[PDB]
Amino acid sequence: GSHMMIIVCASCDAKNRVPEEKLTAQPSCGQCHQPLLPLEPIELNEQNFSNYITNSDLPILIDLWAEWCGPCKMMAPHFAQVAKQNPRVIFAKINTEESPRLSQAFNVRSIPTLVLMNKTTEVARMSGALRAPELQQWLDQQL
Ligand SMILES: [Zn+2]
Ligand SMILES: [Zn+2]
Repeated sequence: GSHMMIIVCASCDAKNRVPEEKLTAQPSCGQCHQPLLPLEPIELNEQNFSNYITNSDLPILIDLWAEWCGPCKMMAPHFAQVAKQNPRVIFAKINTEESPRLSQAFNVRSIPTLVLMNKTTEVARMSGALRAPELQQWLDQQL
């Protein structure tokens, strides 16, 4: 076998079977041709979340945020920078106002809250803004 890894497309929901050795090449979805591994934060919402989290093989670090949240805006560039540094981790964002049932299901209090998921299980979480080096260190400690 080709060490197939299930990479979900957040845009059309397709469960792409991607050879492990091809992940570094950042391929596009076989159905809709959107990027599968942009090394940028992807948008999850109530209409793509369950399919994405349930079927993904790679860990997913989720930033629960809102547009009016100052600490979220402080964190956003650091979250995007760390996303570029971890090609085998999906970085995702959930807007708590757009997706209130997801925010409630994650038991969010203050934002930003980051939740690390792996194969449907919550591995770890943290809250509050962090700079990129500290965020990378936290991620490495959990994985
Ligand atoms: Zn392998
Ligand atoms: Zn697609």
